Amino acid sequence: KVYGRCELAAAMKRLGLDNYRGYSLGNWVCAAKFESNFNTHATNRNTDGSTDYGILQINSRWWCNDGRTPGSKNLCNIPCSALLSSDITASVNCAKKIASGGNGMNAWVAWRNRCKGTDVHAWIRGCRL
Repeated sequence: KVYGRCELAAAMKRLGLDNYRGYSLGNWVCAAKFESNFNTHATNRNTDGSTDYGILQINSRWWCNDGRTPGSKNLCNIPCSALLSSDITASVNCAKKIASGGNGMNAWVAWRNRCKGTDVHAWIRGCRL
């Protein structure tokens, strides 16, 4: 799914991902952009064998179970494929769980590198929020 800026933003809004842990929506939208160019079905494989899933490219070594990762866990208690869908609630509910752990949204290297310290409103400017 190729979500629009305002489409995706509207979704992320109703799923209460605004000020979630005191982070404005544009933070989420931007992170989705630079992490998976809004493609709810992107997957980037990694060195240790781990694979990143969905909208907010959530990794299999600790957040999901794909049953292919010769390593560790599943803190989000959800099978990876659940994250690869047009309905980003699985990814957005799991996301809430990652952001609850100290680093907050620092986990999203792409957020951090291109969105911590930017005009985030910039991404929700124009929408029917």
